[PDB]
Amino acid sequence: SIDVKYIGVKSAYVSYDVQKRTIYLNITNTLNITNNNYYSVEVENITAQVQFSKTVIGKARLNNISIIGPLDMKQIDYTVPTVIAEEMSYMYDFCTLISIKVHNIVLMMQVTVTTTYFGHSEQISQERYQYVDCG
Amino acid sequence: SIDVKYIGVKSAYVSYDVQKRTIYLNITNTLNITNNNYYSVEVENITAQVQFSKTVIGKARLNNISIIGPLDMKQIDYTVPTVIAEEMSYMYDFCTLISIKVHNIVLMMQVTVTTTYFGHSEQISQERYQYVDCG
Amino acid sequence: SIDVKYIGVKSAYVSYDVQKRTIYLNITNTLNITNNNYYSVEVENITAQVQFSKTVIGKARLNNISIIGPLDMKQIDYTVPTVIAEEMSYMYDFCTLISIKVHNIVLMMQVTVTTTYFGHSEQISQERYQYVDCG
Ligand SMILES: *[C@@H]1O[C@H](CO)[C@@H](O)[C@H](O)[C@H]1NC(C)=O
Ligand SMILES: *[C@@H]1O[C@H](CO)[C@@H](O)[C@H](O)[C@H]1NC(C)=O
Ligand SMILES: *[C@@H]1O[C@H](CO)[C@@H](O)[C@H](O)[C@H]1NC(C)=O
Ligand SMILES: *[C@@H]1O[C@H](CO)[C@@H](O)[C@H](O)[C@H]1NC(C)=O
Ligand SMILES: *[C@@H]1O[C@H](CO)[C@@H](O)[C@H](O)[C@H]1NC(C)=O
Ligand SMILES: *[C@@H]1O[C@H](CO)[C@@H](O)[C@H](O)[C@H]1NC(C)=O
Ligand SMILES: *[C@@H]1O[C@H](CO)[C@@H](O)[C@H](O)[C@H]1NC(C)=O
Ligand SMILES: *[C@@H]1O[C@H](CO)[C@@H](O)[C@H](O)[C@H]1NC(C)=O
Ligand SMILES: *[C@@H]1O[C@H](CO)[C@@H](O)[C@H](O)[C@H]1NC(C)=O
Ligand SMILES: *[C@@H]1O[C@H](CO)[C@@H](O)[C@H](O)[C@H]1NC(C)=O
Ligand SMILES: *[C@@H]1O[C@H](CO)[C@@H](O)[C@H](O)[C@H]1NC(C)=O
Ligand SMILES: *[C@@H]1O[C@H](CO)[C@@H](O)[C@H](O)[C@H]1NC(C)=O
Repeated sequence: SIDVKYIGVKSAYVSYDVQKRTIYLNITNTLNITNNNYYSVEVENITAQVQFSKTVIGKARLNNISIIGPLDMKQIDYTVPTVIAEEMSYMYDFCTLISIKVHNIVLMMQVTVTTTYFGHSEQISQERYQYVDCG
Repeated sequence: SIDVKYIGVKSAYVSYDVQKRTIYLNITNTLNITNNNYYSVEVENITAQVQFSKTVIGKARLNNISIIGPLDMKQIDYTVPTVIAEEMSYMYDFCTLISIKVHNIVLMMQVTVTTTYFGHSEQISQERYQYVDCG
Repeated sequence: SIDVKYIGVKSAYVSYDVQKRTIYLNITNTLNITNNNYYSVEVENITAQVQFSKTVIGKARLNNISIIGPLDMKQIDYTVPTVIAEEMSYMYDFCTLISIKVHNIVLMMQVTVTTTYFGHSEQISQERYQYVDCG
């Protein structure tokens, strides 16, 4: 993961952020640039060789080699009564982003209950922009 | 994952963000650029060799080699009564993005209960823009 | 993870942030640049060789070699009654981002209950921008 970037307003290799009142003139700004990037990553050469009970040559009664489980998860239990029992909102809004009593959930799961798993996984997750940009 | 980017308003390799009042003139701005990018990633050369109980040559009674389970997940249980028992909203809005009592859920799952899985998975997830841009 | 960056407003290799009132002129600004980057990372050459009970040659009764479990997680239990029992909100807002009684949850899980797992995982997670930019 080479560039996990979080630039705030903006990114740029070569920028001229000139943004208030600036009489500027007769500039030469010669720019030779050689920005080579090389990426030679994640060269897996693996030989797992994953094996159960290779050679029971004779008479070996085997039993219960791999008991995974039993198991529960019960991950998300809000259990939120919220018995206000007198609501008088009287809610005057102006140009406000306003989230009320919302349940934003992003449950991303992968590679669950898999005996074996080679190679690789990847879970990216962007989040909301939500730009009012009011007057 | 080379560029997991989150640029805020904008990205640009070579930009001129000139955005207030700026008399500018007679500029040469020569730009030689060699931006080569090379990506040589994720070269898997794997030999899993995944095997159960290769050679029971003789008389081996085998039993219960791999008991996965039993199991439950029960992931999302809101259980949200919300018995207000007197609602007088009286809700005057102006140019407001307003989420009320919404349940945004994005449940992304993959590769579940798979004995074996080679290669790779990938779960991207963008989120909402929601740009009012009011007056 | 080479650049886990968190730039605040902005990033740039070669910038000219000129943003208040500045008479500037006759500048030469010659820039020879050789910004080569090389990335030769994560070259796995592994030979796991992961194996149970290779050779029971004779008569060995085996039993319960690997009992994982039983187990629970029960991760998220809000259990939030919030019985206000007299709500008089009277909530006048001006151009305010306002989150009220919201439950932002991002549950990212991966590679769960997997006997073996080669290669690599990756969980990025961006978060919300939420730029009002009011008057
Ligand atoms: C910009 O260049 C011209 C031509 O060489 C020169 O006459 C002028 O004086 C320069 N600008 C200023 C503000 O002097
Ligand atoms: C520009 O940069 C390249 C790469 O280093 C170089 O080969 C070339 O000679 C340079 N040219 C000038 C005019 O500086
Ligand atoms: C991968 O491993 C095998 C086994 O030793 C070897 O013969 C081969 O040259 C390796 N290749 C690379 C690119 O590492
Ligand atoms: C194997 O595991 C199961 C799972 O509970 C159990 O019921 C059984 O008795 C075990 N076998 C032996 C021989 O103990
Ligand atoms: C821009 O260039 C012209 C021609 O060389 C020059 O006469 C002028 O003075 C320059 N600009 C300014 C503001 O001086
Ligand atoms: C521009 O850059 C390339 C790459 O380095 C180089 O071969 C070429 O000579 C350069 N030309 C000039 C005019 O700088
Ligand atoms: C892949 O592995 C095999 C086994 O050793 C080897 O013969 C071959 O050269 C390897 N190839 C690469 C590109 O690594
Ligand atoms: C194998 O596992 C099952 C799962 O509960 C169990 O009922 C059974 O008794 C097990 N076998 C032995 C021989 O214990
Ligand atoms: C900028 O360059 C011109 C031409 O050489 C020169 O006459 C002028 O005086 C310079 N600017 C200022 C403010 O002197
Ligand atoms: C620019 O930099 C490159 C790389 O070091 C070099 O080969 C070239 O000669 C340089 N050119 C000048 C004009 O400085
Ligand atoms: C990987 O390991 C094998 C086993 O010793 C060896 O033959 C091979 O040269 C190695 N390759 C690399 C690129 O390390
Ligand atoms: C093997 O483990 C299971 C799991 O509880 C148990 O019931 C069983 O009695 C164990 N076997 C022996 C021989 O103890």
